Amino acid sequence: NQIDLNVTCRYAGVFHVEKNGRYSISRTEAADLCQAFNSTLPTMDQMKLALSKGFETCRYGFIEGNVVIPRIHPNAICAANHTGVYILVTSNTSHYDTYCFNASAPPEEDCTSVTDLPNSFDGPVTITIVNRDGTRYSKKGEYRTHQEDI
Ligand SMILES: Cn1ccnc1CCN1CCc2cccc(N)c2C1
Repeated sequence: NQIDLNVTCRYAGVFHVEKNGRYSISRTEAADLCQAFNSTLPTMDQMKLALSKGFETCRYGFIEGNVVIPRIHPNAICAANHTGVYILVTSNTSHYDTYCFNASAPPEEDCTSVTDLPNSFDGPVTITIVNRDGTRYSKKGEYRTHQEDI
């Protein structure tokens, strides 16, 4: 009963989280997941400022209202060579990664590890935060509030 959460650097408070390294988060689970990090789904404006500080990924994830990929450098296999906050327009499917925004993070690039999941609640799951440098933090808990997500 284990979940890996792979997390990025923060840029103006915004970071990317993937569950188990595969697209597998619903829109309801995304809000709950960010809440566990004392964070919210980013607005478009928050994501655009993050972009401007150096944030980019090659993964679709939820923000408030849309599913996006932030892109700085054109890559043909990431958002069809687009730059900017690329908005997913047409998809059949409902499960992506998520972005999260933490107001209490540093204003620009913060590439320190994440060492806590501060607002997780009591539960049976071993949740492991996995940083890109491999640093891990585990705790037993739960973050999902919606039954359809478990
Ligand atoms: C190529 N691929 C497939 C699924 N995700 C990716 C790229 C994103 N990576 C995937 C692996 C990983 C491991 C630990 C921390 C972070 N942030 C990441 C982010």
